[PDB]
Amino acid sequence: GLIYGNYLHLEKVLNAQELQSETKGNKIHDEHLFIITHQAYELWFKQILWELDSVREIFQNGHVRDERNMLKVVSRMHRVSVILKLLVQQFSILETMTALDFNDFREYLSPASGFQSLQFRLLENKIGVLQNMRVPYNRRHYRDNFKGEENELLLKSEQEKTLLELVEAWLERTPGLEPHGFNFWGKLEKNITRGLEEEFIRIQAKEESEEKEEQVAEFQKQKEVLLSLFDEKRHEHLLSKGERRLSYRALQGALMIYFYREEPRFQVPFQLLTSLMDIDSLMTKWRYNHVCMVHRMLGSKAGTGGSSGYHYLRSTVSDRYKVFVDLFNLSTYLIPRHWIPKMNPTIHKF
Amino acid sequence: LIYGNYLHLEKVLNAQELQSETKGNKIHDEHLFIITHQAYELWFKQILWELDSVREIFQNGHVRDERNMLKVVSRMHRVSVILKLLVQQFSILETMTALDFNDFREYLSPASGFQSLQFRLLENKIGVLQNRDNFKGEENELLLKSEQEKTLLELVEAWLERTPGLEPHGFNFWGKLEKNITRGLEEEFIRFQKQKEVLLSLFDEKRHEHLLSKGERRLSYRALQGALMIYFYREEPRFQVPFQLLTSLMDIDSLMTKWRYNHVCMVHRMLGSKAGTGGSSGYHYLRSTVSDRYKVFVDLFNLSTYLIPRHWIPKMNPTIHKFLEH
Amino acid sequence: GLIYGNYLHLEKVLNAQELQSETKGNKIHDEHLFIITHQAYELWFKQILWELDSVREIFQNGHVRDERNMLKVVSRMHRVSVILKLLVQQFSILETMTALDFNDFREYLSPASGFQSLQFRLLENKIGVLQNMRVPYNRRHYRDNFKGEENELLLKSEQEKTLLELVEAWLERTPGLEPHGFNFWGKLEKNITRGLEEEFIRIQAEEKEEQVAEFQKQKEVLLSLFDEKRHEHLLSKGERRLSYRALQGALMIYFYREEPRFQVPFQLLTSLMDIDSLMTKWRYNHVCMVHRMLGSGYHYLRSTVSDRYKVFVDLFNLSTYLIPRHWIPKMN
Amino acid sequence: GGLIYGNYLHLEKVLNAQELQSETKGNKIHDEHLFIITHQAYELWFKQILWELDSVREIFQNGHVRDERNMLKVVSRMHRVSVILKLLVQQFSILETMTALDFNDFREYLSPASGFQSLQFRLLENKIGVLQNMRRDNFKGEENELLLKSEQEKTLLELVEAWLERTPGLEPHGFNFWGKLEKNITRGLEEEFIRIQAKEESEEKEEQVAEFQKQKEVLLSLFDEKRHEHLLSKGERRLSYRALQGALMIYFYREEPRFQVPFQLLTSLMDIDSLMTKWRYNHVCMVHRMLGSKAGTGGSSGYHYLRSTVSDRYKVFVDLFNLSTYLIPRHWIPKM
Ligand code: HEM
Ligand code: HEM
Ligand code: HEM
Ligand code: HEM
Ligand SMILES: N[C@@H](CC(=O)c1ccccc1NC=O)C(=O)O
Ligand SMILES: N[C@@H](CC(=O)c1ccccc1NC=O)C(=O)O
Ligand SMILES: N[C@@H](Cc1c[nH]c2ccccc12)C(=O)O
Ligand SMILES: N[C@@H](Cc1c[nH]c2ccccc12)C(=O)O
Ligand SMILES: N[C@@H](Cc1c[nH]c2ccccc12)C(=O)O
Ligand SMILES: N[C@@H](Cc1c[nH]c2ccccc12)C(=O)O
Ligand SMILES: N[C@@H](Cc1c[nH]c2ccccc12)C(=O)O
Ligand SMILES: N[C@@H](Cc1c[nH]c2ccccc12)C(=O)O
Repeated sequence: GLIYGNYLHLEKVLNAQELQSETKGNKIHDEHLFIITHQAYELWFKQILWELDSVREIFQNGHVRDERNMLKVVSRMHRVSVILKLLVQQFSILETMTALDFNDFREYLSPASGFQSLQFRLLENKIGVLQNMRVPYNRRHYRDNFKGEENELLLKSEQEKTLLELVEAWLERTPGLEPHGFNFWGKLEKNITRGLEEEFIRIQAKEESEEKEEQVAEFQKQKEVLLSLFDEKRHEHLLSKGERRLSYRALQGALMIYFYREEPRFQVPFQLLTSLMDIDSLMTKWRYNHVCMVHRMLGSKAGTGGSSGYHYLRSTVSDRYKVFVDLFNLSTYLIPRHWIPKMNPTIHKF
Repeated sequence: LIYGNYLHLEKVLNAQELQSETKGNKIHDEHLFIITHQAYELWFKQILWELDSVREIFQNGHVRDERNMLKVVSRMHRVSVILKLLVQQFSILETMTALDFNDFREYLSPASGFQSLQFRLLENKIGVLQNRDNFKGEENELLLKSEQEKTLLELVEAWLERTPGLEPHGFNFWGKLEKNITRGLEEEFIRFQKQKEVLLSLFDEKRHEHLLSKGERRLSYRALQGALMIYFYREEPRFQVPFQLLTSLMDIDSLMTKWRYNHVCMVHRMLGSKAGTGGSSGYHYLRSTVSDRYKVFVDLFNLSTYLIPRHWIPKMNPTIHKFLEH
Repeated sequence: GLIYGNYLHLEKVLNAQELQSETKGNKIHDEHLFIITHQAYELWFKQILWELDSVREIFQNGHVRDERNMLKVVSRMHRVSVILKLLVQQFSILETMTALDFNDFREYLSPASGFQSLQFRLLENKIGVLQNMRVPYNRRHYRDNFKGEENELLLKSEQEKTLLELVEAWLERTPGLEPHGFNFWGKLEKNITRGLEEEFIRIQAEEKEEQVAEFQKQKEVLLSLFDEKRHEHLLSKGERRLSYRALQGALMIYFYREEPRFQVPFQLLTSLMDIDSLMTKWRYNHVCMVHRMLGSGYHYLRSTVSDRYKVFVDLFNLSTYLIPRHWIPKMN
Repeated sequence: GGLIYGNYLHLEKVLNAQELQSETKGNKIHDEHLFIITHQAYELWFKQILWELDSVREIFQNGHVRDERNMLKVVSRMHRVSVILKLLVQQFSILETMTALDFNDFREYLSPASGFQSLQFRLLENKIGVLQNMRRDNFKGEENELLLKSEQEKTLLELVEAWLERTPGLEPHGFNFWGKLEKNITRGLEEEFIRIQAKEESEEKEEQVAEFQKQKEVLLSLFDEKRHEHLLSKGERRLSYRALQGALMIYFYREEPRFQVPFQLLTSLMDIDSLMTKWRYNHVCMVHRMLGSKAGTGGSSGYHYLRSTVSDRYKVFVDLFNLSTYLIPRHWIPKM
């Protein structure tokens, strides 16, 4: 029958290690580590892509409408974050390479670099990084590197529906947003307004003091910020500046899911939202762990790929790269439990 | 002798007071929040204990007897193993949702991490330079002392200045290097001006001194030479464990920073753009602590800038080769 | 106004470090590491017990009947396993202590040992480690050397309903089992009998002779599932823990995990197995460290790393009865 | 005409190596992809470990280890190996996100392949120094050849052993470590006994007498070479008597500059034994959850077989662990 090595196509996987330093005369030992590490990173990128595309597809073909599929969705998104955790740890292996030893074979790498990784870009795009999110240096050089089939795939990963878009769509349909029905946004606006009013009255009742004038201008801030939730115009504007990415209505669904997460239909949807955030944090921690290491390897030296090196990479560690940055920023609009619109028997049984 | 007593659990496990409970309605997750901070502080105390012992080994002259290097490197390596665990330990508090956090957050004000003594002592003792309003009494004293007593950076500095091979009438490392790099650049020409400007700027002692004042550089010129010496000649028996040490010093900076960052990533989910109870902008202020401003041993990182081809490095004659044996 | 140090009762937490080597006249540096390491473990044991008891109570008081509470239940159990992961990794810190240095203060410890950790014992008990299944130490019972208040506390933790019993009871009410309802078990036996017969008929059509014994073993194993007396017997030998009906609920939740009412239940079951693996991995890392430090004792430890201490063995063993997807009784 | 990332790493090979048997045989099962990637990633890291380990064997085999400027390279690489194994132990957490139920949906397509047929895992076991008694029909052709070479060539065990046998300080007319250690331990015991002969008759004194006699037998058994030879023949010890002395010398005097890095080396070798068994163990915990008591595709009983690989039988460097049986109070260590 079938055999381990053949099953895993190790004729390919373990015959894929060519040390350029060797190829050009003086074999440097640690180059082998350098090569295996990147390869393992790339096997796992492939796997993440496999999970990610499968989940995207579940949204794109409508299967997500059937809630029996949510366990699968969340399991696979959570798997993506478990893999990234491993990927963030994996840097510790390459760190057993001194900059001194790296330097003995680095010259045989130029002009290649990780910038040319097709899979990393597919992953960035499929999650939903937009070109106008990318660092100046990055949004005019990332795609200018690939051709033929590879260019085709990069193109498709920007042209096809991203995780962000697909989640946005499904978030807009979140039960309870319907004005006819539960009218979440209206109640919420009502309760926050009533809530802030009571608060102001409590503060005014206070014995005129140093601490009081503090509470007032502090209250005025919280009122300014909370009420601005309901300013759809401010949202379009923030959208246009790219400080925000989700539609206004999707954002309402997300917050619906936050406040009412313990309702049975919202439990797994809430886990999904948590996973999306986790994936963003891990993606950024990857970038950040990447930066720390490149610093020790290159110092101030420019990259083999022609970027500034340590300084360019440090600018990718930034919320401009957080695809689901909104999901984090909903914590700005957290209110006291009591203000959350109460839930009646019939929308509970729903 | 009994486990509980030995460990003084009568104290350790009776130190958990949920404010939410003290003010009427106990919120479950406050307990997690308390336990996590306590574990962190226990580990801060342990790091302080390793760190002070290493500082003392430099300051009392024992680091001069090289048989103590195994002790030094191990203890420094231990600090980094603890920090590594401390970085991972945020994963526990991340099982608290922002919502649930938001249920007891009100009872915390105005306490915050800003008032953690040990974290401050740790930063000063390593050597973060100031260029405290939260502390007073015996705590304000300790803090002053930790700013005033010699830091890990100063002690390591002194020691690095005494590195074998730097003396000009001896192996004269620094003079040869300048000769070799210069021939090397010239040779390459006949076979650039950017790295040439960059390489040669290493030999500008006064440029160095300038950046020292602005603190964009941190080690003395001499200490910098010693570090470079240990990097290049790291396989020489006397340089092996010292080189491990330099590596650890850099390990500790990355871990410190990874800590600040993991902290930031979690505070971002907890607060969004809410101000911190301690009065910082929150997310944004902590974001600014993730910069080489706080990287005490930047120089060791930045020495990677000046790496050269092996051939250029001043070959070591048997005089000094033998000098560098145990 | 509230201050960090006071809030955290740091006046206690950070004043709880007495090096016995120092108290006896020669401070040995690494005893500090030894003391801090244990205090952190115990701090996390207290947290685990805190989560663990709130969850037992959610079960014991009936709240778990309201399925809105499952997210909270599963989050806390998952959180227990996240702490346990850190605790497993935490041995790496103590592994920076050499056996030679450990040897310089070991004498000052005696007769204290980990055997005396009140919290480690409460944890074992509250999850559901059975006493009559405990490997005896020094020909005696784990509770013997505890006394007074602590002894009572352990008694209570032995007698009070454990996680295992609480989950068991909830598993017995799993929707689907009822004979006059979806009749899960009845249908399962029928579908397994049909599957096997179809399987047998195909094999008729040396490498053939393998499948025959291979089938015969599987036939015997699968059909043994519907033998309740064999179950009851293995129960009493402590080789199974869950009642027969509870088992049915667990297999119900495995097979139909994607059904929305079963999604978070399935996560919980997975968490319970997680907690079992993490406890065992904790005991193993312990063992591996002792070996290097010290060279019963190390023997008793190595003997705890076994399915004797695996409170939810039944959940692992269900994997034995996995069947092809299309044998699973369909849902109307 | 320009080195490119994908060419350099030959991803034309690495990322075209994923063929789901379930897909090949008519119904694709999503999670098989994970099973495959997980295994390929382990094998890339096995290859990397082989690479490090062979280079270190060669520094011993060709004598470069005699020149102590190379010890930093030796320890760094051995340490690198345990860093890789730490990651490989952690990597199970990824496969653990596959439920047994989903695994069950494609398991049938794997028979009769198994990890028993992992060439590299066996090469690894062998080059470290796992003995064939302390335990390959699954192999053929060139692979079977490599396997045999890995059995006959010097293992890291034998190479480390020879080097231990040359540890400075052992020589009888020199520092005479062994003779001094035996003399000092004998005096130390005699004295401590006298101290016990002083104590007033009690149940306590009797417990110290009984304790003493137990220590005394263990410590003095160290200077019994014939006992060591017997145990060696049973395979309960692996190192020669002299290598044993050399390791103890390095333990006791580890802070002496010439012994600092060697000490680090001995620690790494123990690390690597520890991590291998942790690997074997996390593998066991996972396989349990997938199979229960079902027999493996490779033909073993599965969960139950793998459990028996988790034992100091497979610890190549047991002697290094067990030397801590013979720790003595610092006063007794012969001075310099
Ligand atoms: C010695 C180790 C490493 C060095 C010196 C290094 C250096 C760099 C540099 C300088 C860049 C910026 C582009 C350039 O100027 O070349 C870069 C980008 C990149 N590298 Fe690395 N790297 C290392 C390890 C790795 C590893 C292990 C991976 C794993 C796949 C990786 C993947 C990437 C990716 C995906 C980018 C583009 C990231 C972005 O644009 O946001 N690198 N690297
Ligand atoms: C939900 C969890 C946490 C939140 C929301 C949080 C939030 C914050 C914020 C906003 C600050 C800036 C000071 C302020 O404005 O109050 C801060 C500082 C700080 N926090 Fe936390 N924190 C959390 C957990 C922790 C933990 C577990 C520790 C462990 C000891 C910690 C230690 C510190 C330290 C040492 C500082 C001073 C940081 C510096 O000066 O660089 N925090 N934290
Ligand atoms: C140098 C490290 C350690 C050594 C040498 C050691 C040694 C031992 C030994 C020999 C026993 C068996 C009972 C006895 O002979 O007294 C034991 C039991 C135990 N130790 Fe450790 N231990 C170490 C670290 C730790 C740590 C860090 C913890 C964390 C709380 C711990 C907790 C325990 C527990 C809970 C038991 C009882 C285990 C059971 O009954 O299954 N130990 N230890
Ligand atoms: C669902 C996951 C897995 C299952 C069910 C499983 C099952 C088994 C079983 C039953 C055996 C014993 C031989 C047999 O009867 O087949 C075995 C051996 C082995 N497997 Fe796994 N395995 C899994 C994952 C892995 C992974 C990820 C690796 C990494 C390369 C691996 C590598 C090995 C190796 C090297 C052996 C030989 C071990 C020895 O004999 O000491 N397995 N496996
Ligand atoms: N600064 C935090 C408050 C906080 O997290 C905290 C409160 C009391 C004791 C420790 C805390 N954590 C500090 O980093 C906040 O404003 O959310
Ligand atoms: N049986 C142990 C006792 C011990 O290690 C110990 C003593 C005090 C506190 C914790 C300890 N370790 C427990 O596992 C020994 O003989 O080393
Ligand atoms: N599943 C349904 C309803 C829905 C949309 N978004 C949701 C979020 C949570 C719960 C249910 C939903 C749909 O896709 O249209
Ligand atoms: N960009 C790296 C070189 C590099 C890192 N990873 C790579 C992978 C393949 C080729 C080159 C690289 C540098 O400038 O030093
Ligand atoms: N240990 C000696 C010599 C020394 C100083 N700095 C060093 C750095 C590396 C090696 C040796 C040294 C001393 O402290 O004076
Ligand atoms: N919630 C109901 C039904 C129930 C029991 N066990 C379950 C397991 C999974 C799903 C639902 C249930 C109860 O507590 O009785
Ligand atoms: N390096 C020398 C001396 C030596 C042998 N074993 C050692 C152990 C520790 C220190 C030195 C040695 C050799 O290999 O022959
Ligand atoms: N041995 C496993 C199957 C398996 C695990 N890992 C593999 C790698 C390749 C082929 C088969 C396998 C079983 O009995 O279920």
